[PDB]
Amino acid sequence: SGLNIKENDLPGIGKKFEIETRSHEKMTIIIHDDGRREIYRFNDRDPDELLSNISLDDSEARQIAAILGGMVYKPQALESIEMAFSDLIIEWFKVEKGAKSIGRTLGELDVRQNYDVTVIAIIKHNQEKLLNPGADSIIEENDTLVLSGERKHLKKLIHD
Amino acid sequence: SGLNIKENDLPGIGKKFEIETRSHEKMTIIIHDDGRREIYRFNDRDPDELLSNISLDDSEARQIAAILGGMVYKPQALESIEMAFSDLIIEWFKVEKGAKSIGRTLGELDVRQNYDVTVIAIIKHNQEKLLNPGADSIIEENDTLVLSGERKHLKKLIHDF
Ligand SMILES: Nc1ncnc2c1ncn2[C@@H]1O[C@@H]2COP(=O)(O)O[C@H]3[C@@H](O)[C@H](n4cnc5c(N)ncnc54)O[C@@H]3COP(=O)(O)O[C@H]2[C@H]1O
Ligand SMILES: [Ca+2]
Repeated sequence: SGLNIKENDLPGIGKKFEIETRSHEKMTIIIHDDGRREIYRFNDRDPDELLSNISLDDSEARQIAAILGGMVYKPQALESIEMAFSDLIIEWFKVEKGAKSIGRTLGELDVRQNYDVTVIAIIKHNQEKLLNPGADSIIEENDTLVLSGERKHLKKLIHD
Repeated sequence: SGLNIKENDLPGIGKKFEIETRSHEKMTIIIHDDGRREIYRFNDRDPDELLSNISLDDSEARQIAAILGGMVYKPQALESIEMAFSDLIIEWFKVEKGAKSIGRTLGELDVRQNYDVTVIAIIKHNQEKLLNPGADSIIEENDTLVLSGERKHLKKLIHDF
């Protein structure tokens, strides 16, 4: 369930992350300051044996990271997640029928000001994602809100 | 970009993404509705030859993605990026000497309202990072603002403040 990750500075070059999974599999990610990533996969039992490696530019790396991280397709069973080494909880809430928010804006609800919750995205029924909504974003039926904040504050906002 | 991506539905399982790089390297990511991911790497000249594979749970996939995506260590030389699967831009902007925004709050500057730019993080001179700042976060002398928005809007904000 829990990763082991060893990080080391590569002075003037970038950083190195050596990851070991629950499955007993090893991956090393080198991030260069110019944006290039190199990934190496090693034999579990014999880490001197390289299994595969790949180079990626900054754009490629971020696209793959968005897919892997559930930013393109979100696993349907996960309703909330908790960041490692953090209390920050991200929660996906679908506005039901007859919620008081329906038809009202982020500014009118004053979500961040009055609840300390940040709406980081809005998923429409047509499934397009609006990133960083602002005060004038209207909340509608069946829209999914992507909320970031502390659990206490999230419960409060949802309850209201 | 530089990536050929194909997405297909896997009924009762989740989704499959087949990715091919600019340099013609290929991987397949399976994303389960239960949170599990598997990643497969294949020979670029023979898609049926498996080079390696790895199995991950949701928390692991998210941590690895954050490393891969530059959210743990940022490549130092990058000043801005075109966001993945978006037309939005992310820019790192260092507030320097005599900048008129210094000592003023995001509320008072009213950045998102007036410039349609979202400050998504603030990184102080000492590399400490504040995620999703609010109206009461104060802009200070050597801060780096992590800005998100459209090209035209970013240019006006930087020019004005
Ligand atoms: N991270 C950031 N980056 C750039 N500028 C920032 C910012 N945080 C706050 N501001 C600026 O401060 C003003 C006051 O924000 P506040 O959170 O008090 O009051 C907000 C908040 O209660 C609500 N709101 C707007 N967008 C929101 C979102 N994405 N999530 C949650 N609440 C939001 O609407 C009110 C008015 O927002 P508006 O944008 O007109 O005005 C905002 C915005 O111009
Ligand atoms: Ca208000």
